[PDB]
Amino acid sequence: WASSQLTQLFLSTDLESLEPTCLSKDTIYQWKVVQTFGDRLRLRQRVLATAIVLLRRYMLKKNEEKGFSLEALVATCIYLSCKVEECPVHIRTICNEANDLWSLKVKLSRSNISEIEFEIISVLDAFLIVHHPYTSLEQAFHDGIINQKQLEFAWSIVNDSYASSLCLMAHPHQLAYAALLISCCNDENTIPKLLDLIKSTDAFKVILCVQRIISIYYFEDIEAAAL
Repeated sequence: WASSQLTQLFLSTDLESLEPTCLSKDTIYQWKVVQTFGDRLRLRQRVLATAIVLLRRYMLKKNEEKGFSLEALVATCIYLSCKVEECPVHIRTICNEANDLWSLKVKLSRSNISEIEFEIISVLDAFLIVHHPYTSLEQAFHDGIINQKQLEFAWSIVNDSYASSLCLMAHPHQLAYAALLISCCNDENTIPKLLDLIKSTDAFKVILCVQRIISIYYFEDIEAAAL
C-alpha cells in the first residue's frame, strides 16, 4: 500500500543519461541469442559467458555502428570465445551452423567473421580474457562454506546473471557473493561465513548486484503473470 514504488526501485531512476543501461530488454535478448547459437554447437556455459561478455564490452566500447548483425557479432563472439577459452571450433563449422540456424540477408563467410573478429579485437585492444564468478563459487564449496544445494542454486543465478550486463559493473567475486547470499539467505549458519568473505570495499557492489539479480527474475516473472 504505502510504496509499490519498490517496483520503480527496480529502475535506473536517473534515466539513461547517468550510469549504464544494464538489464534491458535488449540485454536480456542478446544473452538469449548467444545461448541459442551456443546450444547449437553444444558449447559449455563458460564459453557462452565469455562470449556474451566480449559482446557486452564491444557494444559499450563500440561508438560507431558498423551495420553488423547482432547475429554476426554473436557468431564471432562465439568463435573468439572458443579460441580464447581453449575450446576452438573451426572457422567453417561456425559459418555453417550460423547460416543453417539463421536466415541472414547476408550469409556469413570466412572474410565475414574475420573482419568482425578484427573489429572486436581491435576495439577491445586485444583484451579478450574474461573472469567469471564461477571460480569464487566453486571455491566457497571447496572450502566447505556452502553445501552442494546452495552451490547449484547460486551457480544458476550466475548463469542467469548474464542477461543483465552486471559484468560491466561488478567484479566476478562480488557478483558471486551476491548470488551466494541470495542462495543461502535462509541458512543461518552459512551466512555469517559468507559475510566474512565480503569486505566493505565490496559491500555496495554486492548489494548492487543483488538488486539487479532480483530485478532480473521480476522482469521475467511479471511478463508471465501478465499473460
